[PDB]
This record gives sequence, C-alpha cells and structure tokens, in this order.
Amino acid sequence: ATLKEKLIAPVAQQETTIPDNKITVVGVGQVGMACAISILGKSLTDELALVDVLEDKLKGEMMDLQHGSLFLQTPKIVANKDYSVTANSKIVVVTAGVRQQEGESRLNLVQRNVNVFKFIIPQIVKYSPNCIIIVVSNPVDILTYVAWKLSGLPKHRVIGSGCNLDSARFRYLMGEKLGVHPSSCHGWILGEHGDSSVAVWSGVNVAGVVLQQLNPEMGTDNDSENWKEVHKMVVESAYEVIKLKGYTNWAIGLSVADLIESMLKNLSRIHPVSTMVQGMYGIENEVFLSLPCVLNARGLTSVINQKLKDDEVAQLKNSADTLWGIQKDLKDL
Amino acid sequence: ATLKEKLIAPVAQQETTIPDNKITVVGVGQVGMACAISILGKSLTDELALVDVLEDKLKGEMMDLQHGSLFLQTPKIVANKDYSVTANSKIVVVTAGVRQQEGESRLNLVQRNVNVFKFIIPQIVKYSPNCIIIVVSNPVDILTYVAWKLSGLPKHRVIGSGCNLDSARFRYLMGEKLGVHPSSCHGWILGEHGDSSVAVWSGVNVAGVVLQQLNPEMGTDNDSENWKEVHKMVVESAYEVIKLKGYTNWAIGLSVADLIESMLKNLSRIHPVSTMVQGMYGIENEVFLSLPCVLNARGLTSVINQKLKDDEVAQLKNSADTLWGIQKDLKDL
Amino acid sequence: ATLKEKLIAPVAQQETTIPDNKITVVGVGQVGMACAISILGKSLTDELALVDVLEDKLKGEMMDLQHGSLFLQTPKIVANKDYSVTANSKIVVVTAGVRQQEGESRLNLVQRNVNVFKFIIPQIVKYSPNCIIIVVSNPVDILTYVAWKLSGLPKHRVIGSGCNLDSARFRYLMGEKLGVHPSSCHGWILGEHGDSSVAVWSGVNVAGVVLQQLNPEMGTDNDSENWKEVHKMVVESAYEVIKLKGYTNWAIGLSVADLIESMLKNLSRIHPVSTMVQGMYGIENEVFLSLPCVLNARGLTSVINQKLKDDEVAQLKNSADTLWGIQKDLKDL
Amino acid sequence: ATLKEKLIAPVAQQETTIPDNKITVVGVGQVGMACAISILGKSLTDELALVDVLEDKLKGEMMDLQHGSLFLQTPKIVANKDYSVTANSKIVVVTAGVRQQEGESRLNLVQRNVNVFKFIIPQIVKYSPNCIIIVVSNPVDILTYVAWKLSGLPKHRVIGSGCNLDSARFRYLMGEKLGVHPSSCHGWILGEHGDSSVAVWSGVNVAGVVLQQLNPEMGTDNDSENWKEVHKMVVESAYEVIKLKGYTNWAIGLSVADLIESMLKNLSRIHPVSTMVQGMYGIENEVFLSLPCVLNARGLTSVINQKLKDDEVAQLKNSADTLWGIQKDLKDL
Ligand SMILES: NC(=O)c1cc(CC[C@H](O)C(=O)O)c[n+]([C@@H]2O[C@H](COP(=O)(O)OP(=O)([O-])OC[C@H]3O[C@@H](n4cnc5c(N)ncnc54)[C@H](O)[C@@H]3O)[C@@H](O)[C@H]2O)c1
Ligand SMILES: NC(=O)c1cc(CC[C@H](O)C(=O)O)c[n+]([C@@H]2O[C@H](COP(=O)(O)OP(=O)([O-])OC[C@H]3O[C@@H](n4cnc5c(N)ncnc54)[C@H](O)[C@@H]3O)[C@@H](O)[C@H]2O)c1
Ligand SMILES: NC(=O)c1cc(CC[C@H](O)C(=O)O)c[n+]([C@@H]2O[C@H](COP(=O)(O)OP(=O)([O-])OC[C@H]3O[C@@H](n4cnc5c(N)ncnc54)[C@H](O)[C@@H]3O)[C@@H](O)[C@H]2O)c1
Ligand SMILES: NC(=O)c1cc(CC[C@H](O)C(=O)O)c[n+]([C@@H]2O[C@H](COP(=O)(O)OP(=O)([O-])OC[C@H]3O[C@@H](n4cnc5c(N)ncnc54)[C@H](O)[C@@H]3O)[C@@H](O)[C@H]2O)c1
Repeated sequence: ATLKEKLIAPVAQQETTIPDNKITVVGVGQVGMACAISILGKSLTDELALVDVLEDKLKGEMMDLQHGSLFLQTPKIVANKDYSVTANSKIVVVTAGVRQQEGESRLNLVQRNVNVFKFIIPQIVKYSPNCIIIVVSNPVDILTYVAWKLSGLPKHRVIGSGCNLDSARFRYLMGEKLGVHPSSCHGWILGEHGDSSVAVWSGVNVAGVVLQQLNPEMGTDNDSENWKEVHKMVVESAYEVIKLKGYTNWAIGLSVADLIESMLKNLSRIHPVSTMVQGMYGIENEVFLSLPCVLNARGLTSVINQKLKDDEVAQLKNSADTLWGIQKDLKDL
Repeated sequence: ATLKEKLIAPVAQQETTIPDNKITVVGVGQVGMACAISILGKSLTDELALVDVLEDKLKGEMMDLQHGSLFLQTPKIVANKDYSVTANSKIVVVTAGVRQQEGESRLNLVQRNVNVFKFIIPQIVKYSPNCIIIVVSNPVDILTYVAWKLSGLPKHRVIGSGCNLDSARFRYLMGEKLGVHPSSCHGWILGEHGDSSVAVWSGVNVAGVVLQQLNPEMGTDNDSENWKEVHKMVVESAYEVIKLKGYTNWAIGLSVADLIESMLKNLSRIHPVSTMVQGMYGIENEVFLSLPCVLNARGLTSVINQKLKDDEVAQLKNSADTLWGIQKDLKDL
Repeated sequence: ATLKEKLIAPVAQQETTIPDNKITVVGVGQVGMACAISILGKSLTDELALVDVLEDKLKGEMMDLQHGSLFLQTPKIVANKDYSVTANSKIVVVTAGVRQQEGESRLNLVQRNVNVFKFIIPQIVKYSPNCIIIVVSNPVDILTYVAWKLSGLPKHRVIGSGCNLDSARFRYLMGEKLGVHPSSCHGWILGEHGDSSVAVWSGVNVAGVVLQQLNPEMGTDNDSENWKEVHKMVVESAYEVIKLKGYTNWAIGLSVADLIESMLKNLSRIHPVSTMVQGMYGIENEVFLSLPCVLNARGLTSVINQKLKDDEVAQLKNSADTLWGIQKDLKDL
Repeated sequence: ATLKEKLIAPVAQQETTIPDNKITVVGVGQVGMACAISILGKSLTDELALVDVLEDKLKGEMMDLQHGSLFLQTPKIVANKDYSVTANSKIVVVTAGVRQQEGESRLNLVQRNVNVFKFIIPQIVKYSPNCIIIVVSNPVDILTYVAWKLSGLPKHRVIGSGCNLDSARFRYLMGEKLGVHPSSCHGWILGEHGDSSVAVWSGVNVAGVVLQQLNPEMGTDNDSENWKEVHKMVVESAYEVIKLKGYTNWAIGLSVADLIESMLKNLSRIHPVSTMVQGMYGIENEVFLSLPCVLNARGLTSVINQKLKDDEVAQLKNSADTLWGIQKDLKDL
C-alpha cells in the first residue's frame, strides 16, 4: 500500500487513453463559447478539444468550462495552442476575428482573409486530415470552396452553413405573424446571405405541407400586407442589430450546433448551407452557394434541386455569378 | 374564408395564454446569457422571461436567443424593461454589474450595493411575490439576508449560492491529481468565499464513501505533497484568473443552472450555498453563511449540521462573526 | 440530537408537499409501461402518478420503476388503486384491456366498452376535474366524444390520438423506399384508423415542402410502382403483426408520449388525432374524426381544414357518416 | 430527370454506410425491450442493432421500435437472425430465457446454461471480436468468467453487473425511511446477489459523505429499529416480487442502461458489477465477484479495494469460495 487507493493503473487492460471520436472549435471566443456551451450542453462529447491563437482568454475561458465539468458529462477537454492536439477528430470549426465589417454586405473579401484562415487550417487538417470542416465567415460560399480547395476533398469535407439561419428568421416572425407554432410549419430560402437572399414562396405552408398560395392568394408587393416587406425586414433583421453583435453568435452558434449535431450523428436529413452545385441543375462554373441538402457520416450525401423560374430563379442564379465574375481577379493565394 | 388558414382562435377552449410555471434572469449579460444558455438548453421552460435595466443589449441579446428558437423547445420568452412582465413566476435571479472589484477579497461591501440591488428587486417581488430568489454578488451571505430581509421570508425565499462552486474546484483538480473519475468521489468545504474558505478533510473520500484518511495518513502541511497547498491554490484558482473574467460566469452560471435545476424540479437533494444557520448547531446571532443543505419545491427544507472541532471549526465559525462585527455599523439602508 | 441528522423538518418553510403539475396512466400494463418508460425517460415529471384496477402487476411493475429511481430524475411516483390520489394533475390516460379483437377492423364497438371505460373515468375526472384526457381504444373518434361527453368539455378536454401514428407508418417506409432522411420530408392522412384510412397525395413532398407531384407524375394504380399498394400495405402494416402485439404498444405509447410531450409543454404545433370537426369545413352532425390540428396549454386550440375534392374527399367524408349512421342505434349508456 | 428528386447517390463522397460505433441486445424480449427503450430513448445510437434466436417477436417487436423512429433520433436499427450483422460494434449484451427459476437463490447453475449462452456468444464475438460483453444471468460472477474465458480477454471484456442494483435498493428505501433525497446520500454492498449480499455500514452517510455511524450509534440487531432487518428486507425485496417479474427487468435494464451509458461514453467513474479480483486485496483463486470499480473506453480500468474486517469481511470473502469449491466439479464445458 501507499500509492493512495487500491489497485494501480493496470488491472484489466492498461495504459492508453482512447476516446473514439472527438471534436473542436477555433472560436474559443464568442461563437466559440456559444458553440462550446450548446455543444458541451446538448450531448455529443466522447472527447472534446478547444483552441486558438490565444493564450490568455484560453486559460480563463476553459476554467469556467472545465469547472462546470461536474454539471455536464464530457470527461475530457484539452486546451493548448498551435494545432497538434486536436488531431483526434472528425468535426472542426474556425471563425477568426475579422468576421463582418460591422455595417452591411457581409465581407465582400477573402483578400486579407486568405491569411487569417490559412495559417490556422492547413495545420489542423494534417493532424486529423480525416475530418470535415465547418467554415463560417460572411460569404460562406467564398470560403467553403477556398477551404475545401486548399484543404482537401470537395463535397465530402466542405460545408459552409448559412441558410438554416435565414430560414429560422424567415419562419419564426412570419409564423408568429401568421398566428401559429414553433415546430411545424414551413418554407425556404436560396442563395447566399443578404443583399439578394431569395425566398421560395412556391412552398411556404402551414402545419400541413398543404398550401398557403391557394389561399392568401399569390402576389407580393401588390397587396399591402407586404409579404415582400416581410423577407426584406428579415435581411435587415440579420443586418442592423449593430448595437449588439455576438448575440448573432448565440443563435449563429446554436444553429451551427444544430448542424454539427445533425452532421456528427448521421441523420440523413436536410440542411441548406452551401456545398456543391452539380446535382443536375447546372450552375455557371465552379458555382458555389447553398441549396437545401442532406448531411451525414463523412459530410454530405445529396443536395435538393429546384424551383419555379420567375425571375426569382434568376435572382438566385445571378448573384453567385456576378461575384465570382469579379472574384475571378480578386481570387489568388 | 380569408383570415388565412382554417379555423379561428376559439374552437375548443379559447382566448388565454397559460404557461404554468415560468422564470427569469436579471443577468441578461454574461452570467445572464451563460445562465440563459444552460437554461434554454437543458430542459426547464414551460415559460421563460428575461430582463434588465438595459434597452440595447436586450434587443440584440434576445435576437440570438429568440432566433435559436427552433433549435430548443421553449415556446415563449419575453423581453422588455422595468419589472411588470416577469411576474408570472417562481425562480428569479439578479446579478447587477458591480460584482467583484477585479482584484481579491470578494466585495467587502453592501454600501453602494444596497442601491444596485434594491431598485431592481422590490419591483420583481411584488409582481411574483410568490417566488424564491437566487442572489449572487461576492459575499453571498451578506446579501441573502439583505435580500431575504427587505425582500420577504427567511429560509423559504433566500438562497445565496457559493459552495457547490468551491466543491467543484476542490474536487476536479484533486480527483485528477488523485487519478480518478469525474462523477463519483467526494468531500466538502464550509463557510464563505475565499480568504478563509475552509474544507473538511474529515470526509474526503473516493468512489467508496470509505476513507482516504486511514490511508494517505492525516497531516496537512507536515508532509510536502501539500494537501494544504492544494486548497489554497484553489482559492487562488477562484482568484487570479483576472486575465479573463466572465468565464467565472460560464461555470458560475452553469453552477447556478445546476442549483436552479435542483431547486426548480424538487429533488430533495443537497447543496451548500448559505441559507439559515439555526438547524441546531448554534451560530452567533443572525448568523448567515453556508453549510450543505437540501433544496426543493418552495426553496429549502433542511440544512446539514456538523464537523470535527479542531481550529477548522473555529476557522469556519470566526469568519462570519468578524465581518458582521464590523458590518453591524456598515449595515443600514 | 438523536433524530438522525441535523435539523428537523421545518427550518425555512415547512410541512407540505407541493409538486406543481403532475400526471398519470391507467395502462400500468404494456401501453402503460411503454408509456411510463418513454415518459419516465424523456423529461416531464415534476410529479407522477400511476394506477389501475390491478393490485398485483402494480406492486411488481412499480418496483422496477421505483428502483430505476436513481437513474432518472422524477422525485415522486405513487401507486395505489381506485382513483383518489392521481387527482393532483393535468394529463391522464386510459387504455383498459379489451383494445382490439386480435383480427382486423378496430373494435366496431362501444357496447361492452361503455362499461370498461366508465367505472374508471368518472372517478379520475372528479378528483382532477381540471385536466385533459387522452383516450385510446380502436375507434378513437367513437370514444373521444364518448369520454368528452360523459366526461366534461368538448374540444378542450377530449383528444383521441390516431393519425400521427399512420403518418409515421406512411412516412418511414415510403421515405426509405424513396431513398432519404428520417427527420425532414412530408405528407399526411385523414379520417380514422384502417379500412378506409385516406392519405393526401396532394402535399406529399421531400425535404423541400416543394412537390413530388410535378415529378413522379400523379396517378395511383395506373403505373405499377404502386403508390396505391404502398398505403394499403401500411394499413396492413398496422394490421397483421398479429404474431406480436404489445409492440403496437412500444410505438403506440411512444407516439402518445410524443403527443403528451407536445400537449403537456404547450408548443402550439400540429398533430392529427380527432377532436372537433367544426373549424369551418362543415361535417355531417356531431361529426368526430381527425384532421391535423394544434395542441397546447389546456388541450387544443385550432384544427387545420382542407383538401382536393376528388372522391378522396368523399372517401374521408363518408366513413365517419356510415358508422354514426348505425352507431346512432348502438349508442346509448 | 425521372429517378425522383434532384441528384443521385454520389454528388460529394458516395456509396458507403459508415456509422462509427454501434451496439446490440440479445434480449429483444423483456430485458431486451426494457433495455432497448432506455437506450433508444436516452441518447446513444450513432448506429444500433437488435437480435435473437427468435423470428416472430422480432418482426413484431421492431415494428413498434422502428415506427417510433420519428420520435427518437437513431437513424438505423437492424433486425435479422444468427450473428452476422451486429458485428459493427463495441457493446453487446445477452440474456437468454432461462434466467432465474422463479423462486429463490439465483440460478446455482451453469450446467444447462453453458449451452444457452455459448451457441449465441462465440458467434457475436468473432464478428465484432473487438468489443466488451455485459453478461446477465443470476450469478453474474459465474458467467462473467465463463463468458470472459471462452470469450476473450479477462478484465478488458467481461463485466457482470449486479451491485449497482442492490445499492439502489439499499439506498432509496433507507433514504426514504431516513427522510431525504433521491440523488445525494450514500453507502454500499459487496459480493454477489442474495443469500449473503453483504453491505458496508462502514461508510453509509448522508448528503455530506460525513458520518451516520457517530450518530445513530453502531450496532445492528441490538437496537430494534432493525438496520439489519432493513438490508434483509431488501434481499427479500429483490426476491419475492414473484407475482410480477419482467419489471425486475424494467429496473434491471434501466440499471444496465446506466452501466452501458457509463461504459459506452467513457466517464472514468465507479460501478460495482464483478470483474477481476486482483487489485491487491488477494482473493482465493480465480476469485470472481464484485467490488466497486471504474469503467471506460474498452471496458474497465481499476477496482476499488477495501473494508473493516469484522466477520462481514469473511461474510463477503467466504461466499465466493464455497461455490467455486463445489463449482470446481460442476464446471466444465
Ligand atoms: N454563419 C452565420 O450565420 C454567421 C452570422 C454572423 C452574424 C450575422 C449572421 O449572418 C446572421 O444572420 O446572424 C457572423 N458569423 C461569423 O461568426 C464568427 C464568430 O464571430 P464572433 O462571435 O465575433 O467570434 P469573434 O469574437 O470574432 O472571435 C473570438 C475568438 O476568435 C479567436 N480569434 C480572433 N482573432 C483571431 C485570429 N486572427 N486568428 C485566430 N483566432 C482568432 C480568439 O480565440 C477569440 O477569442 C465571425 O467570423 C462572423 O463573421 C457567422
Ligand atoms: N456565485 C459565484 O460563484 C460567482 C462567482 C463570480 C466570480 C468568482 C466566483 O466566486 C468563482 O469562484 O468563480 C462572480 N459572481 C457574480 O456573478 C455576477 C455576474 O457577473 P458578470 O458576468 O460580469 O455579469 P455582468 O457582466 O456584471 O452583468 C452583465 C449584465 O448585467 C446587467 N447590469 C449591469 N449593470 C447593471 C445595473 N447597474 N443594474 C442592473 N442591471 C445591470 C446588464 O443586463 C448587463 O448586460 C457578478 O455579480 C459577480 O460578482 C458570482
Ligand atoms: N392509438 C393507437 O395507435 C393504438 C394502436 C393499437 C394497436 C394498433 C394501432 O392502431 C397501430 O396502428 O399501431 C392499440 N391501441 C390501444 O392501446 C391499448 C393498450 O394495449 P395493451 O398494450 O394491450 O395494454 P393492455 O395489455 O390491453 O392493458 C394492460 C393493463 O391494462 C389494465 N387493464 C386491463 N384490463 C383492465 C380493465 N378491465 N379495467 C381497467 N384496467 C384494465 C391493467 O393495468 C393491465 O396491466 C389498447 O386499448 C389498444 O386498443 C392503440
Ligand atoms: N442483473 C440483474 O439485476 C437481473 C435481475 C433479474 C431479476 C432479479 C434481479 O437480481 C433484481 O435484483 O432485480 C434478472 N436478470 C436477468 O435478466 C434476464 C432477462 O429476463 P427477461 O426479462 O425474462 O428476458 P426473458 O423474458 O427471459 O427473455 C426474452 C427474450 O429472450 C430471448 N430468448 C429466450 N430464450 C432464448 C434462448 N434459449 N436463446 C436465445 N434467446 C432466447 C428472446 O428474444 C425472448 O424474446 C434474465 O436472464 C434474468 O435472469 C437480471
């Protein structure tokens, strides 16, 4: 005796430490923490890693997390800095303080961005080269193909995000306005993230999956009520809230948590978020952008292709084009 | 037809909006949000309210929360400002940006504090005069009896908090050092919150509830390993992390969430946190301070009284005394 | 000292025992237990009651439940027999071993049924006359209005059930056949429970809420694949499985759990299950039957009215009629 | 177009079906289903398998399970019969209708048992030779070493079970009698399963982890209250309930669910259940029996060794011995 309490390490199997799984966030900050909580809270960690190019906040941030320890069931969580540890993995996510611009049109850029994302990513990928990446930063499209490309494997590893978010916005208010329920009810959006963001009025329905078109009778902008105004307001909704920002995070992260949950577990479900644009609804070049799709086991398997074709089609279509158009030039690390 | 979709309000019961339950936070900020997440996340809202003497953050803060909406199941959450709405309730909690001092000994004060807590509390209590209050702010003791008193009903409504926190700290590290498990294992602390914080080595055990005293053989400070150093470090642990603060929140709130969960549901369990000090282990006057106890349905029912009596007894005992001693004077709204 | 451990009952508030809420099952058996598990498991008990006109199974049944105790968080669960205790409530459910007939068309009857349900119900209602009742037994319609009527309050208290079940059946297989996801995807059924059960092909869609009609092109029975055969098989699906029965229960109860969850919490959502048939889609007399609707706080608030009108309309319509037609006579306690 | 809806299989990664994980039950029946529910309900399936030497119940049983489908999130569950599929795994459990004897002392046997377990096990092990086995059947000890042995790897793969169960029994009643809480409070048992089952009064405590010995003052059987009678009753408690049995299952399975949860995730915690008896508290030969221990990642890592030594020591000690003594002969496939 001596060592402490009965037995000593071995006694059965032995020295090792095998999670099976594992995950991580490069948003140890707001989105990070928001993410962390949702994640540390829901139910997902067989093993979890957290980290950034920060030494301080890290120390402090984890302390609250680590301490909570006994309130949530997640045995292990590592903190440190560079990109060695995290390896043990599957799902990894990076933000990188730059984000928006604080005003309007999500970061047209990639320019000084290439830098910010790169020295972080190519590190993580090597260590757990066998994972999928959730890339967030304004124009999700832009980076998804940026990350995917420099990173490693088209539609298997690269998942942007967006959409689910806009839908939520689209849905709650409207629903509430309509006069209904949180859970059921339905209808989507297509494309990017503000300054275009195009909705589908072709399927908007209520706790049926019947039709609100036959009823409230079509037209948008020639009726007052203002269906049109509704979706615009929303874009604004995503927009202004300039007074308070990292609460974009609360929900943002929440959404991401939902996605990861969705992706991590393998539900074969459905979620927007920009991946490939090659199902069989031809799109002008590399393409890139959203479209409702289903995620699982390794990343995604199948996107859902279609719509009416009344300008909205173009609305959706043209946006992607116009930017790459100019991006062509702007793009080049 | 016209109104929209089939039926119209009535059809069954009718006009009303009856949660059954309900709750709230005056920490719409850090602790607030930290709290909010844990809460909005775990599983507790049949109906939820959030608010402060803030107009802005509020707007922004809720947006992320409200939007998440579809990711968590909590039908309704109200934002607004003063203290009318929230009424619908049971559990309510207030922080109030003042908190610490950023350096060491938790806010000796109450002075300019009386103000900060009062114009908030006496409002809420009237509207949902039928609730229990979780008061947090450095010297939990100090305010619990302050809130309780001006507020309404001794050991039925006033619950400080502390302890569980210190235990967690006490436990994880130690356990890890020991070489064991997150969940089982055990041993407590008594008193206040730093600069005394006294532990019980009289019951510290491991996944048995047997004894580590018989083994690692007693003494503290005459052995090197440094059991003593261990608990001190912890106090420091709670202490320094001055680089990053609101992560005190992450865990702080987490803990509070645990408590509320515990209290809200009615588990008849056990949790430190300062209430009455009159079980039958006589304490010098009004008294106030912690001691492991059991919470339920309306607040608490029963505290757990006891220890060895070797100076530690005094350690615990004397602290409370010395402050009231001086507080006597300092106390008086 | 003496009594045991520190303090004694009072010390704060005092003698009382106040859940806030509470619920119960008269299917202490299969459905009962199935129900119990789902319920004891998910997250719903602030306070729970279970009981029947059984003394034995009760004793035994609860033991496993009660013992699990420490694995799930549900402080209290009472067993006993008659109908005094349970009072403390909101949601109560009765089955009553008679159920089917073991062969085909769900219990045409009510005859010897009136008896089986009555001596149980009018008891419970008085004690917790302030609740809502989930009545299950073949022809849900039949009894809902039977229970509701003798019981107390039309569309406020009486909720049959059915539908969600048929949808599930409708959906999984089909979806799987289609080649898709568990969660998203959609389309419903209307009416009763087998031997008619009419689906809506007018809204069947996939992870869009777009349209599968425009595509797989209409017709049913003039195409081979056999959309038609599909829904029939399902009815059969509900049907045969005569080899094993109480697994109808597993899912049955699961479904009921989903419903109650839905109802208990107040989600303002959507769920079939037969209530009132008076939205504003006139139905021949008392009426009774399903139709997707939204449940909440006290029972239901609003049903969703509509369809195409191609025979299917009649299909749905006529069934209800024909039975009441004959029921008229058969009905009379 | 034609196939149905947009895109076709590939589009990203491709043809494959990779869970990551997976699990199974050979108690498709009572314990099985009880297990299934707890499991299908809590949160554990990235991928799940269920099966037995039954064709019928299987068909029926799964139907309820499969249908529930949309109520719980567990994408895939396979049914079929022999032992090919399940392979994909980690944790597997077998019961095998024989179980008790319906009267008293848990199945002294192994005799006709060897048969019942063998033709099932050696099948599963080959396919997912990389797992851990939860063996249940009266004398857990007996089979654990039986399964382990013929099966494959001592203390790495073989986990009996028992104990947690007895503790629960020990705890609830007592606690309730005491007058306290579901969650906190503590004290254990050692050995086997009835007709000896020896408790530790050396650590029995209350929401402290302090001491009830110093207080209610020692002795058992020389005091009336009847601490002694208490634990006996319990054994009886496990015993009689002969009127109703498979509710032993409800809890039994629940407990097993708790264990698996514990084991599956890797909490490094603590749980009785018989494994190795070689920590360093020497036990007469092969040994076998319980003792509180910690489970994780691959099975278990470390058991907790100790007690007083007053006859109880012998009580515990001797039982194991006496049976092997005779078993020696009886043992031999
Ligand atoms: N996907 C979305 O929906 C989304 C939305 C929004 C807001 C508007 C949105 O469209 C909506 O409709 O609601 C924003 N974002 C993106 O989220 C990122 C996170 O933003 P944040 O909350 O501001 O995180 P942060 O504070 O920038 O970063 C904090 C931590 O980041 C690390 N960090 C900071 N700088 C750097 C660096 N140079 N290198 C490495 N790490 C760091 C450090 O660990 C910090 O503590 C954001 O991208 C936003 O656009 C996404
Ligand atoms: N109970 C604890 O364990 C605890 C610990 C700690 C840190 C150290 C701790 O002992 C430990 O060991 O970990 C701190 N606290 C207390 O938590 C309070 C919350 O701190 P916070 O995260 O800093 O919240 P905040 O930012 O002060 O407040 C933000 C919001 O508060 C409102 N607010 C601010 N000022 C005022 C006002 N004058 N009136 C009304 N509302 C506001 C507004 O809504 C803000 O958005 C803190 O008290 C700390 O001591 C408790
Ligand atoms: N709502 C449904 O979907 C549903 C479906 C089905 C099967 C087919 C279905 O349409 C489907 O598509 O899947 C059946 N049911 C109804 O569920 C009831 C429960 O059936 P069960 O599992 O058979 O419960 P039980 O064994 O009859 O009853 C066991 C306990 O009932 C009590 N009990 C028994 N007899 C009496 C009595 N005379 N008075 C009071 N209590 C009892 C005792 O406590 C028993 O232990 C069933 O109604 C079925 O039709 C509903
Ligand atoms: N670990 C425990 O705590 C435990 C306790 C108890 C009761 C007393 C207990 O000590 C206590 O304190 O509460 C019992 N058990 C063991 O659980 C086993 C399950 O019992 P069950 O609920 O009776 O399952 P079952 O009905 O026997 O089996 C049903 C299915 O088993 C398969 N099956 C049946 N026979 C055979 C076969 N010959 N080969 C293969 N499969 C099957 C088929 O799929 C059935 O549908 C039980 O072992 C009990 O002792 C464990």
